[PDB]
Amino acid sequence: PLAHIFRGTFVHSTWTCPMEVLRDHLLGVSDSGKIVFLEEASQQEKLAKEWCFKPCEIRELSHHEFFMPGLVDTHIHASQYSFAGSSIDLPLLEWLTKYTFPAEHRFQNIDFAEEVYTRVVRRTLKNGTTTACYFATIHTDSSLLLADITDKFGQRAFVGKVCMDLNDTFPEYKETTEESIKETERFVSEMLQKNYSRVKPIVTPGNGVSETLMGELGNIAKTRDLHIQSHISENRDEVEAVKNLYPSYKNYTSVYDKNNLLTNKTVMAHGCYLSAEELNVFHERGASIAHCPNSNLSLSSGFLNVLEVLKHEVKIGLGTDVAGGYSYSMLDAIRRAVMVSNILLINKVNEKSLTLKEVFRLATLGGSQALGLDGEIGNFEVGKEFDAILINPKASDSPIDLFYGDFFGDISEAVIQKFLYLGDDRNIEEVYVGGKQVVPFS
Amino acid sequence: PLAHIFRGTFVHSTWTCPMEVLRDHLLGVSDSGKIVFLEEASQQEKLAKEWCFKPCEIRELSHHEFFMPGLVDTHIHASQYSFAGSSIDLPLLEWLTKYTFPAEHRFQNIDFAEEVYTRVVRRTLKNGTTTACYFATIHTDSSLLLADITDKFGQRAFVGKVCMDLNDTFPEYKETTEESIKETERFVSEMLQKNYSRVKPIVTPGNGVSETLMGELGNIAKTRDLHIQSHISENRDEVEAVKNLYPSYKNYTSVYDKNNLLTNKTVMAHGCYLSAEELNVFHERGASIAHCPNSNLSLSSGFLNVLEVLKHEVKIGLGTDVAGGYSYSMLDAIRRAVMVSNILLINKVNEKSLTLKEVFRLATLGGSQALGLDGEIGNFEVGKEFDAILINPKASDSPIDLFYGDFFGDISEAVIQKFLYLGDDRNIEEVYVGGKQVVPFS
Ligand SMILES: [Zn+2]
Ligand SMILES: [Zn+2]
Repeated sequence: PLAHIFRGTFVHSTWTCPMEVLRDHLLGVSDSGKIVFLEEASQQEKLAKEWCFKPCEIRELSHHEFFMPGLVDTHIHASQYSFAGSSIDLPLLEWLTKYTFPAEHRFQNIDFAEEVYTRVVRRTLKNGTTTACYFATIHTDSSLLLADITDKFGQRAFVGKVCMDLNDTFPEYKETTEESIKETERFVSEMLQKNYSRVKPIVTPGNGVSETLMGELGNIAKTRDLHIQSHISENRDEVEAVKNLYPSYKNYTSVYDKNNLLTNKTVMAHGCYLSAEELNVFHERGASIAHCPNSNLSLSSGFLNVLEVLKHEVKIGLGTDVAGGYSYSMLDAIRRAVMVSNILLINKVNEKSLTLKEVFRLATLGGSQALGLDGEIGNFEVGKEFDAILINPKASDSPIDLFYGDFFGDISEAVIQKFLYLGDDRNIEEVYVGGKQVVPFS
Repeated sequence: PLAHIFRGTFVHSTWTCPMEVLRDHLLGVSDSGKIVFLEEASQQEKLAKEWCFKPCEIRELSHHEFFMPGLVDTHIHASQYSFAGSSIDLPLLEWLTKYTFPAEHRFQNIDFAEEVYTRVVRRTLKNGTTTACYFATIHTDSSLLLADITDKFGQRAFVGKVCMDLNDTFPEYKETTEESIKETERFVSEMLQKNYSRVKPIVTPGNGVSETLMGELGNIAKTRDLHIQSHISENRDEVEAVKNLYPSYKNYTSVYDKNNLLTNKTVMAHGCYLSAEELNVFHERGASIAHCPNSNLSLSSGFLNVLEVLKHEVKIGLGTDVAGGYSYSMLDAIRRAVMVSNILLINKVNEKSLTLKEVFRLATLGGSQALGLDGEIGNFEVGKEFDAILINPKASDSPIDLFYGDFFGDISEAVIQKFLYLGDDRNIEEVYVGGKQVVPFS
């Protein structure tokens, strides 16, 4: 017995088609949350037989509505949500000392953690982020709370307790090398002990990690076969800082790679100043990049050249990087990635820029690949889990104005782009993770 | 007999202070719609005597609300709103051929015009744009319809019938030189004849303007003492195309200057490729620039160096440039202007970037000056018109989540920025133009 059968239009990406619009198709969802069939509505009779459903069980979408896959945020600091949107007109250092560290440090209080984490999980779900790869804080128990919160709301997630044994600017926010190693093993073990269906722990070296701790986190990830998340070559100062602290290493990428932290389950945020040779290394190891356009521009870090990454066959997703990037919305990330690629065209760095459709793919299929999840989610193939968002361009109080020509013909050039460019949570009517409807909230 | 007395927080700009926050102040508005007084709420007793009102005529704003000035869009094509947000992933000339020109051409149909024009005026108003400087089409009667629509809704505006006697790229959309002059004289005349309180005609040379039409449009502006608006130095190809079509002249700027189209009532959009010598002329003439950041990026045009424009003491505001820029929101224009300044910092063109507060000044007081309306609007100086927007960060379904700390102390570094970076029409509770409440709509 299928949990759902939907009739209408479906918009997703494949590896040979940035955006595929499937009009008047039927889509079935098994009791276990999987995509069971997807075919033109003409095949209704044959399917009603093959799958033993009656026509009255079909939910007919409005011709104005369309489904698309859940958005995949490959990099976001859940613990930075409370001041996201505040002044960034401040040297990075002061930003860290005034906002970031005091905020994250406050997560020793379980009630502050509960407040913020509940809020950021709700907020990102209602904006269509079905999968989120979160940075939390150095606090094991609070980070465990985040995981518990994402599972309660039904969001797919990686949750990473942060690790740092270096912090000159805010000495109170950090661990001893030994405390960090121990608390990471505890965090991972207590996560796993929970038997969560769609939340997993991830090894998360923070900004300020000694070489001994680096090697030890490497070891943890290796012996437990864990995902890894970190920041890499975000800005010129951070690049110089790592050359000084690790002078024996040829580059930032080598610091991670030689310490067991650059693996085929590794995602690395930013990458603005990676070299071509470093991208080759990423390819070989099967490590991914999380493109964080808003943050890179908002904090004047630099420009990730997404075309070069693509040329090098490096896995790549989009991220939000709350709060470095001020917006919690992957729609904003799509818009900003498009613009960053435009910037490199104007500057004659590249010969072309990325299409909205290409960035739509990165925000969904691309992100899921970067997280090693493209076998389960990312587009509407058969067997994958139903992670999807129902878009109504014409919803109550829509920020979109629609005119004759928006709803017929090549809609992939009209209403669909009007949503990506101008839509917001008002257009996101329903959200599904693993076939279960998670928005509207219960 | 005062029209409104408001008690609460006021946020605006002055020429000495990018953002001034006036907490728990009192503001009076006359029946003529002028700001009669603005003072600390302790002065309530004196002011009530001074201005003969009882204290129950005072409206107390919520503690989570503040007024700021209306936003001033110094450049927008109302006639392009119907396709705003559709594909821009094609060469510029194809975009013009496929989208821009067919859409404007359609404005021969007065119902289509009414439809589109009604929608954009309503949309911009509900997003806090209290003053808009519109491009319409070459059609005189339809442009007059726009003016009448702004007047109906209460939006302060300039309306420009477009003038082009040249169009190789889309020949169905153009005028004869002679027709363009006569129909411009008629547009100006028929609009003035309306006796509009708040809308004025603006001489609008389009892209596709002969030298003969150029000098004649100048004459019309000079003898009629009219405002002028055009595009200048938007992209590298346009700069070059101008070298060819006008080999006589030194540059893009002289072309206009020598034809009486560079005056102390002139606004010029984009200016991405204006030299320093050209900015000096702008200064001497008192000509303004409309910075259109979303457009410059969306169309991969270039970057306006706003820091250099200001150094040359050229008047400058922000524009949305629908549909070149896909967003109708001046909030988006603020966000994009900040990011363009960051790009120049990142590339080391500039040693610093603009602050949100500086860009907020541009969006209001700066834009009002570019339009020559800074004596009547733009901030909360006594005697100005009450063009204002009531902001509620905690509105129903608010895109912003607030946390303890957001609404006290230096809020100019907190909620105010959160609204500016993350807010939308849901937070804009009421809009006032000339002291008249124009939003919510009757
Ligand atoms: Zn980050
Ligand atoms: Zn324009």
